Amino acid sequence: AEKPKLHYFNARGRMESTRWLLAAAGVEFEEKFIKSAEDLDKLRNDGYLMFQQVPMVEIDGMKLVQTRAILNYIASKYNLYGKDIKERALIDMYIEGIADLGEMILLLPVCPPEEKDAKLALIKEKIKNRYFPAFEKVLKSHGQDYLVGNKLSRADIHLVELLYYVEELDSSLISSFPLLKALKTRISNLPTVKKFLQPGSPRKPPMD
Amino acid sequence: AEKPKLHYFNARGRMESTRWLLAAAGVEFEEKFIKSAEDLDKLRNDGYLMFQQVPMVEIDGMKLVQTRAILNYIASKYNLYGKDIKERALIDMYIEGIADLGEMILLLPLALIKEKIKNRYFPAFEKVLKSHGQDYLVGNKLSRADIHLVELLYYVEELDSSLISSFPLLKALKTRISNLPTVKKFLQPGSPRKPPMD
Repeated sequence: AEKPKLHYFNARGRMESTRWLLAAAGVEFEEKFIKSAEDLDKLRNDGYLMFQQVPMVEIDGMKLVQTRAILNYIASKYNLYGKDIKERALIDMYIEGIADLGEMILLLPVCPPEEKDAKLALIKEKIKNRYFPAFEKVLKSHGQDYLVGNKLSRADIHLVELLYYVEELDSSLISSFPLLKALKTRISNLPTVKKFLQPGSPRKPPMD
Repeated sequence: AEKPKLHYFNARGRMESTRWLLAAAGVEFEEKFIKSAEDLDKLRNDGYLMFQQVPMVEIDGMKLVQTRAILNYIASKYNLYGKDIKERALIDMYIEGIADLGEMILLLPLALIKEKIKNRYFPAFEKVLKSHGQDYLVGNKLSRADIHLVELLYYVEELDSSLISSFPLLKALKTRISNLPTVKKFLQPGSPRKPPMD
């Protein structure tokens, strides 16, 4: 059960959703920071990156690249991917909706400054009219504690992670969604997650 | 015993990789084409799209959206996703590199695009075939990675026919998959396969 090793920069970027899932499942890990174009060159030049890029994760004797491959393997290994291929399809539809919204928030600060005001405007519109309504409807339809199978899964974790970034954006956006508000609370109080949210954890700060 | 129903435009777009995978697996399906903005308004008001967008596929009692959710279900049902958890990780790594390179090409409607091909993606898949010398990418058995890579090989071609020239094992994988009976039927005229944009 040796430790998985995360290779990335000292930032949120494309490694942060992997930090959140390993911690919620209670696994302990080490990180390898990248601080220069020289270290990035020795990984590459040493044959560690199949497509010459990070993120990279060493686990169970492998060297994986691509965020979605890293996340799907961990979720299976720790039983966080539902019980059968029909549960996985519901889970897959929900989390890809969440990654579509996350990616726009993620690239927002690299947009052209002359294009910045309209892109932001467009992202709260979708949050309000498309994505937040869709997930409140899911929880209302069955009235249960979790999004799928009445049991904790990766979908609850990736959703709650996104709710925090939205709050940093505009804390009024979640108001009219009381079922979402309460999920955020119940998940943030699980022992493994409450720790990861406490000061001193491997959680990383905004991309100042 | 009802067949899968695919809802999209009459074009390649974001439904074509799904067209390839079901045909390769021998599955007959139906298509309902979107041919006017009002067609798409009725799909929304009747409540068939969880996030108000297509593609959407009806299958085994459910309505699925998001291309990656749709493809993962189909690949597991017809045993084209590996035999265990580690075979699945090599397959996900390969096909998301492929979905990366294909995304750039799809939105194209380049020098950069041509450099990455010749120096990043094609040398990486030639290395994989050379490492074990077998006729398929993973587990010595036909998988979704083989189908998605060959579809891409056909698009890269339309762009520039000399890009593949220095990659002998890729040319040969292209030849053998195309000769599979389900796949050769799909490349023949009269199939659901779609033409390039014009």
